[PDB]
Amino acid sequence: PLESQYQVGPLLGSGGFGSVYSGIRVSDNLPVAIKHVEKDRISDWGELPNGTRVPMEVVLLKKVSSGFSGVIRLLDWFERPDSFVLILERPEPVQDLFDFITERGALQEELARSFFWQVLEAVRHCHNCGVLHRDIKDENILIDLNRGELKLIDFGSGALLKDTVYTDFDGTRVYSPPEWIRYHRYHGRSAAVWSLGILLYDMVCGDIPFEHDEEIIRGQVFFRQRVSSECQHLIRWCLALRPSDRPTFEEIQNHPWMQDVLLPQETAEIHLH
Ligand SMILES: c1cncc(-c2nc3ccccc3[nH]2)c1
Repeated sequence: PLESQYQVGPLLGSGGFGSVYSGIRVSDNLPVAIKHVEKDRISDWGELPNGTRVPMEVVLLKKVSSGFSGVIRLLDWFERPDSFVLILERPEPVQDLFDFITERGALQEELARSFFWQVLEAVRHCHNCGVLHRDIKDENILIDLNRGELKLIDFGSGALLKDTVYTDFDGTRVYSPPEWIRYHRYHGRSAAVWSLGILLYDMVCGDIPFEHDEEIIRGQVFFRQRVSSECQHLIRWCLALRPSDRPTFEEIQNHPWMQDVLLPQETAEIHLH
């Protein structure tokens, strides 16, 4: 069983998402993360291609868990009487982007460009797989420090991607768009672009741009750090008040600020090693 298959290490974190432990798969010593989610705390349920009742998080992880290393892979899952247990891949050494920015401050634009580009490729992979993450933020991005590769984590607030309006949201409010704050309605892709604008500002400024609902609604972007005109333009574009005024993923990646991105290995060599 699960208890014999894995060696439980220390607690990595806990919160709204449940409890995550560091672990090692006993068969090949593979580093893993073991996430426990209480059944009474799971509101969104779904079903696998076969039809088993599992948390939506398990459905979304299976839809995205393949070759591409930009999303944390689900290796296995187990059902207990009062909880679900998820076995996830674990990079080592690792640091989440929130801890990284907290320690190092505002990122050099070359580093933010490499990181932001990788988040964009990871989000495009999710959307291509029919998955909307809904909680893109620094805390949900892991940095594989040796490879300079970023990985999206925590699909616990996610949903299947659709072209119609969403009227439910349980992600992070300070990353949520003005249409959600004002109308409790949003479309998946343009809400994801707004959160990406919040994240890019966070990378280049060292903190998020808005704290209160009133600021999100006003959408006036003030730069507290020295940021290039091209980067400021891209941020202000992702943070357009009208969802239809926001760039598509293609327009973000074709933006002049996004040109000449470093490869992840070059990024680790210059900025992380
Ligand atoms: C919050 C919510 N859901 C999952 C996590 C999570 N997954 C991980 C995978 C590897 C290492 C650390 C990890 N932390 C954190």
